[PDB]
Amino acid sequence: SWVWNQFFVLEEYMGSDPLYVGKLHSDVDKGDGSIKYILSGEGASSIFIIDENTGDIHATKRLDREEQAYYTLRAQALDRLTNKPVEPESEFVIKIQDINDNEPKFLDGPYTAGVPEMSPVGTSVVQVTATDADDPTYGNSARVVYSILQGQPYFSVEPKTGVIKTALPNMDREAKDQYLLVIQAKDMVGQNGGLSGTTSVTVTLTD
Amino acid sequence: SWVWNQFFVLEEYMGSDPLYVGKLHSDVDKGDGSIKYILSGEGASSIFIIDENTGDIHATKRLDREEQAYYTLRAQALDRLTNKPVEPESEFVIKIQDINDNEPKFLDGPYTAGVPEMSPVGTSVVQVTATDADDPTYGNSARVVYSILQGQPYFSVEPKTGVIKTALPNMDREAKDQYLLVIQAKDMVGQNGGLSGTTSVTVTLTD
Ligand SMILES: [Ca+2]
Ligand SMILES: [Ca+2]
Ligand SMILES: [Ca+2]
Ligand SMILES: [Ca+2]
Ligand SMILES: [Ca+2]
Ligand SMILES: [Ca+2]
Repeated sequence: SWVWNQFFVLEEYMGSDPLYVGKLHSDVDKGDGSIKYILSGEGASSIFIIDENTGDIHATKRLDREEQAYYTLRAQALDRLTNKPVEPESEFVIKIQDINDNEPKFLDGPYTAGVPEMSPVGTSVVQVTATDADDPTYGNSARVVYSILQGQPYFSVEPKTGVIKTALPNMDREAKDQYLLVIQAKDMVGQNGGLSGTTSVTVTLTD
Repeated sequence: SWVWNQFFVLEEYMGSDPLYVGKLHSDVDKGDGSIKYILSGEGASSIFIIDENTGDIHATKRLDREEQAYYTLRAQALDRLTNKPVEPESEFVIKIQDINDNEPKFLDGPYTAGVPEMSPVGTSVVQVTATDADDPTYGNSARVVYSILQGQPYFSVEPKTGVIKTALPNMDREAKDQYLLVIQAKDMVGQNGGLSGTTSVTVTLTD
């Protein structure tokens, strides 16, 4: 079945005029005001208000998707005289639409890892993980690309997975036993304008 | 029935970023990308574009409610592999929301009229009419109030109907047999921020 019972409103609005969310409407409504539209549920009468005559919903404050990403409300349509329902009460969702306002963050960083000296090229060393609190299903605001800022050509990193691998054969611990890498994670899939985060990786060569 | 299959776009958007309209979704969609969402109908694949994977719809150009107020489209959900439907098609509407961007106009102006001299106060002279291309069905963007800018105290105008009337008694043709009035029509029922238009009325005193 098609799912239609959802509205959205953009997060982090800084204007003074309340944002318009949408309109509750019964097709029984003849435009004569005899139906009263009533809002209940999450944020109802506080964050979200309704005009009982027109069904228009507004949001009354700046909203943060990363605080709560959506709200589940209920809609009623009552006859003004009798207060009896003209429609069955229905749930509906108000979705908080994402903007890219969070940087990728390496929450478990910094990293340390060991790898045997003289490992073959392509040996996995460690997987680093940047988390991006934005919406991974809308645009690229939470779609991250990994890169090595400092550490090429000795190591490589898989751009989508954050797995660091050895890149040079025949590393000698006697010559150099430790490497200090800087890894970047950048959203908007690394495109210009993306937000970024970084972490350090200390790689020790083990015998 | 509750009406949930209606999206909205505010007219006359001048930003470079395409305006987000909303999201199509079938509850057959398991989030694995096996469904393709497609649009057809008014504005499809030109004015309105869709991300086939996510169902997200954007508007690609500035729209004018006074050019077209509504777009009726069809949603389909297709199997990505076979291109065959996994839902019955469903109609939906994109409503273009009004802004007050048209001023009242006296398209049949200016006016000429006669009224007998020595008439009772409140004698009808002529009815002027301003039209306003904005949306009359809600709000005051096309609801006008009439006023006389030049021509008081000799004449008055009914603020809602535009009927111009004599205001002074014992008007004497021999003393003065022609008056030139300037009439204003202002939308937002004459409130501050309303747009305005004017016309003139040449009134002759008769027997
Ligand atoms: Ca936020
Ligand atoms: Ca982000
Ligand atoms: Ca966000
Ligand atoms: Ca317009
Ligand atoms: Ca207007
Ligand atoms: Ca308009």
